[PDB]
Amino acid sequence: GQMLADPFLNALRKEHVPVSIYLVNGIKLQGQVESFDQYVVLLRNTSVTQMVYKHAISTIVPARSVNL
Amino acid sequence: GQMLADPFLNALRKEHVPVSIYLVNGIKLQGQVESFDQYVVLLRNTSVTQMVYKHAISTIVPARSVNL
Amino acid sequence: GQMLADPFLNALRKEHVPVSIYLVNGIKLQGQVESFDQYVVLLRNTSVTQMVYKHAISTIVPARSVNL
Amino acid sequence: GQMLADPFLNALRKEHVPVSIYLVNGIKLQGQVESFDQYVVLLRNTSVTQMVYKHAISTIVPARSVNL
Amino acid sequence: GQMLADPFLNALRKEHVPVSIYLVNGIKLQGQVESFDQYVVLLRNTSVTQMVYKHAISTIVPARSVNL
Amino acid sequence: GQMLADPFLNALRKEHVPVSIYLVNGIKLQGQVESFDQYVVLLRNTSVTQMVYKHAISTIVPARSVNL
Repeated sequence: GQMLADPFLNALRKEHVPVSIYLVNGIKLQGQVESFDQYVVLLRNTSVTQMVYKHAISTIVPARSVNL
Repeated sequence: GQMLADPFLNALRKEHVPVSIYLVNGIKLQGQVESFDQYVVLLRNTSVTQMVYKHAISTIVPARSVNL
Repeated sequence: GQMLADPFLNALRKEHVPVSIYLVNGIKLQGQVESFDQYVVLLRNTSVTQMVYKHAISTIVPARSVNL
Repeated sequence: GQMLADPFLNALRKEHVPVSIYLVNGIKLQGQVESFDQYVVLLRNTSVTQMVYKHAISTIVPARSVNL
Repeated sequence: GQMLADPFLNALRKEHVPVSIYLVNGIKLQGQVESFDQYVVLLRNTSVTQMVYKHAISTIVPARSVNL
Repeated sequence: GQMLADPFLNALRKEHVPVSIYLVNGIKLQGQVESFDQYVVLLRNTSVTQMVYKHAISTIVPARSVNL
């Protein structure tokens, strides 16, 4: 397929679906997808919005499926 | 050879073959290949469809060979 | 979205917000974002300014959110 | 040198030389090189043909040298 | 910012400042920056000059800050 | 600097200098640099010539410095 990663993150962002982001070092982050660009995902939890590099993400697991 | 990765994922997707996706952090994911694009594989199990970055995949092991 | 990583690092740099930079090897660095370019972030603490490769950064966690 | 990786994998493929493929997570795969493209190696053992991403391969060790 | 990584390594090289280079596998190298190019840093210690791939470097920590 | 990685590997290859190649998974390989291309280094020891992906190499340590 073509051009699927952005619709997936946009659906999560617009529907406010909580996610778990598993990083290549074994860190698991949880929060809301606030925004993203070519390189990063901005992930907000109750404390702060942090900047996650896509190159370090292995998988993004939503709390429920988003229908693209 | 040339242009083999997409036929392999497409065969898995169309034939509904279960896979194991081994990630660079040692996580093993199991499910169905729902879709893919240049950067990601959408992997569905009984809970959710998650977005897996190809850069984090080491190997994809089908439950049976697909014949391309 | 588009062109978000540079506004985020610039806000941190200009507002002097302390950060934690988590690296893919499990090192956590703390300090101030002094500068950055296409490839690196220069991170200053009380000892020195060190050069961090973006490819090795998983997430940058500010002490407080920056509003872009 | 120039253009050596494809002759090496092609020699292994055509001569049916068993290989060990060491991945960046510490997995060692064994089998035959069935095919490859810009991004992947298809590796067959007695069970299945699996798709290995080149980005995850550290070294490919043949059972004997191939003479290119 | 723009074009900062080369001035940083050049300052270290010209001023003979000792560095610690932390690699993604957890190796820490120490020595002098002898030279660098698009892909590598040549790092000299009392034994030898070794070739370090930038893709494997997480952070370069000078013994003192260099002023660019 | 510019265009240093190839002169370094070529000097090792032509002078038959033994090397240690440290990989991102912690494997250390030893042998002779037989050849290289844009993506790989062919490393020969007494058993076989193996194909090492540059993306997986952290540092190459010669038994003695090569003078470029």
